[PDB]
Amino acid sequence: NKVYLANAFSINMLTKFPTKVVIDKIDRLEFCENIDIINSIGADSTIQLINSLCGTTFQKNRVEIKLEKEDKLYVVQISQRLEEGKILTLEEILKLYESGKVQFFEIIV
Amino acid sequence: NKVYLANAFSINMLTKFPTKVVIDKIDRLEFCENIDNEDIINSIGADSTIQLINSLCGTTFQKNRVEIKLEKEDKLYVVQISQRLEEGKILTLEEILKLYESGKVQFFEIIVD
RNA sequence: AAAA
Repeated sequence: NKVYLANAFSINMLTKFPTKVVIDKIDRLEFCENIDIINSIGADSTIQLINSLCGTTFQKNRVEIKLEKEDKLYVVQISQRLEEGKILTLEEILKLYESGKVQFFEIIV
Repeated sequence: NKVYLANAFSINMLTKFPTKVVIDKIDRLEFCENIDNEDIINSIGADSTIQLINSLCGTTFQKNRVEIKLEKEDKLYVVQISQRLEEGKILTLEEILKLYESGKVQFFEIIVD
């Protein structure tokens, strides 16, 4: 059983269909405790944010993950649709975080 | 029960937790038949994707980059790219057609809770 | 929110 970290969920993470995905929202403390795991976070500002929140030392690792049944995924998620192609800067993602728009999830396949 | 069309599935589409979704893969024909319907709520948020699906399906969608929020028993059809792209990539029509012809544009049906 |  593997555990992954990502900056979004994508259907491209799934390998077999149909599949059921169970999604729960968790708080910062639970997120940080559980990710302190295979990192796929693919944006620099997100790495900086989670390292600051959790005291971790992840580095950007923009790779494809493929989940199997009973794999688990932690997501740090932006709770707003952004402009096309948006890559958030540190200032931008911190502003979103401080406005309640960066949220944390646990996903079981 | 509402039906939506999108260019991805995102956790930001969900409103209540914990929740389940079930995701299944469908082919182009099934996708086109199910979205060529008057009830569907379009959220496709890139121009090339609109042009691609209109060409594949004979539809007349326009770009509508909005937030959808799914409730229990809602259904979602997704057209998406089957590969992780460079950061911030917005595919052109030529690019997305090439991906489509190489098997890298895939179609999904999602049932929420 | 085509893998924020």
